Amino acid sequence: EKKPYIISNVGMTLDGKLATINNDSRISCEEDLIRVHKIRANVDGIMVGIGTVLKDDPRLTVHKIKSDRNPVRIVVDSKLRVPLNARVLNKDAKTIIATTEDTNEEKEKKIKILEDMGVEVVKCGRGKVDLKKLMDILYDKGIKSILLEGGGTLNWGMFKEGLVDEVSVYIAPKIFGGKEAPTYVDGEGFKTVDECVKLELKNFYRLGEGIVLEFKVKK
Ligand SMILES: NC(=O)c1ccc[n+]([C@@H]2O[C@H](COP(=O)([O-])OP(=O)(O)OC[C@H]3O[C@@H](n4cnc5c(N)ncnc54)[C@H](OP(=O)(O)O)[C@@H]3O)[C@@H](O)[C@H]2O)c1
Ligand SMILES: OC[C@H]1O[C@H](O[C@H]2[C@H](O)[C@@H](O)[C@H](OCCC3CCCCC3)O[C@@H]2CO)[C@H](O)[C@@H](O)[C@@H]1O
Repeated sequence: EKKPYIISNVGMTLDGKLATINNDSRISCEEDLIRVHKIRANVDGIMVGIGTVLKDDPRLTVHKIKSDRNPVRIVVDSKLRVPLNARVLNKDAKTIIATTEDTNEEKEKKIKILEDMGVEVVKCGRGKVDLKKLMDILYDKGIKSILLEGGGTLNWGMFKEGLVDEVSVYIAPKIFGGKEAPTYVDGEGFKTVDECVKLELKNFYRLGEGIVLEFKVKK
């Protein structure tokens, strides 16, 4: 054990938004979706936060590219708010819901239902999910590479703990605006430049009407 290699990918507007204030996220073009799916096809797991599941109900599977098998889907959900009918819980792939060790009668029942549906539930942390410990658990399961799709709040959590290895960002040629709109990285935020995350621009190229930037995280 140690922890998986983590790639953070996202599609954002020039002003760093992941969606409008009304959750409209038609940012990535077709070319970018193909690129993303190729990445999905090459990792052991895809990780996303409950916030994204609630707002977008994604499948998190390889569907617009030749697919053999799908990577494990991981959802960070502290209070187990994942809707019982969320697509991320369908049978297209294996799914793991990472929640906290906190408990109540209703939560335990929900866990039983999820397990009955073939969904695995991992308890890890108090108050909020302990990402570092979760990485150990996922590594022991054989998941050595994970595509982190976010969104904003989870990304903060991952970057704060320095668990991200590399970053790929697709920047769309548009501007959304909005102090309330979700950005690539939200959460608390670093107080000074000294403690912020450092990166190294490794590669970049246009894709469709936008551009892709690839960075390596300087740990
Ligand atoms: N354009 C893209 O590529 C892209 C990709 C992904 C998402 N998005 C967008 O991002 C938007 C906003 O997402 P969001 O920020 O509200 O949700 P999020 O970033 O996916 O985070 C969801 C939840 O994870 C939970 N969590 C549990 N433990 C955590 C920890 N240790 N660190 C951080 N989070 C933890 C938090 O709630 P609890 O404590 O209740 O569990 C948090 O609200 C979504 O609406 C979606 O449209 C865009
Ligand atoms: O564990 C999940 C369930 O939680 C509640 O069940 C109550 C249930 O409705 C309620 O009747 C029960 O208390 C029963 C009455 C007490 C009175 C004091 C002596 C012991 C028996 O307490 C349960 C919780 O411990 C909710 O009422 C249920 O809807 C929910 O499914």
